[PDB]
Amino acid sequence: SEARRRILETAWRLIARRGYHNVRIHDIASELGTSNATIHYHFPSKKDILLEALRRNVKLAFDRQVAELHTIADARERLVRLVELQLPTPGLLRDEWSVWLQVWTESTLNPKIRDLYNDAYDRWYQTIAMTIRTGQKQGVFRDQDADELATRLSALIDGLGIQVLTGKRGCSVDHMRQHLNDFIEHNIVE
Amino acid sequence: SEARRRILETAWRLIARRGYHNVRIHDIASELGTSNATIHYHFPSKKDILLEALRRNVKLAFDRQVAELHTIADARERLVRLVELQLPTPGLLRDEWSVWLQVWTESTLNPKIRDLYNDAYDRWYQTIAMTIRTGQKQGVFRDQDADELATRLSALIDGLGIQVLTGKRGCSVDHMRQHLNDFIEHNIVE
Repeated sequence: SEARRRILETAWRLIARRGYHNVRIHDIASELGTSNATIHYHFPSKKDILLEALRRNVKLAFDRQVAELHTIADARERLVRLVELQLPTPGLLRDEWSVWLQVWTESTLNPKIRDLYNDAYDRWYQTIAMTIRTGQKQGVFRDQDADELATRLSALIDGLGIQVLTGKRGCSVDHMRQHLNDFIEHNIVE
Repeated sequence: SEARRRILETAWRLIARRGYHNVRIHDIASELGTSNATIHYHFPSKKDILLEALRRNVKLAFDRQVAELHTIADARERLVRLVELQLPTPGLLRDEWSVWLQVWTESTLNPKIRDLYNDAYDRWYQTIAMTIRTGQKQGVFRDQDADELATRLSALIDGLGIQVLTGKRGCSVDHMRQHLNDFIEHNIVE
């Protein structure tokens, strides 16, 4: 598992930085100083690498979310932190977003990627919805449809993130953060 | 120009349906019954094809927008139609969205794609902003910052579109349309 884990982490990183289609098995092998045969021993097709790259993305976001949110008692504080955790900050999070971008494209083509992207997205979506429901029960959020609110907030997160990743003039992680906090403050908080 | 136009249209379509990286020069050549040499005569590198694919996308959206919006006197009616024109309906528009998705990914890597995507996006963004300003002057829209409103609406459009393209369970062009009209009615209309 030691070697498998390293191969996965390396491939994920290369995907994130160079792009799935520009990454060769040889590039993965070279990066770790191993043979192509060995990369195949663990991942029989290149597609299996993209699949596991998505699986890692799912794992990263959920582990992070568990660790940082369960303890927040206040729903407003919890929702703001949930959003912060999704900002495409330099390093890992920007890398996760590059992989999600690539998954969105592949999903318009490949059923398995699509199914899996849809599994994660619903898990992501339900966390937002539940947090919104928790705040409404707590009386700190307005009583609008939580699923509609969750659809709008997840869509906005995705749209703003694209603008950050692609460099829209004036668009930074910090302007994204400010826009999303404004949305929460003015459209969700009571 | 006859042949160049056909090569471009064909490549754009293949990109849209199969994905840029899965499209070979040979696939373009085969589709038109021509040689690979001839495809290169018009597009010396595969990257030039993706560039022209983006250029076409820009051209498609602006021609469409000009033709359908200049005549709408009412800003609300105009804004709703602007949105309708961006829905990923089956056929051309879905194809345009597949190309935009691919551009977003490539833009996180390639400066020229990025610059050009940023040119178009700002042109797209300004049309929305101006329409919002036109409605505010007309007194039919609320007086909030038009750029903030335009950033939020363009981001939402992008986020919802991804959900339609990737098949989020329950998410159709028609649910996108309804969500965006709700946003306009409740957050922009006075």
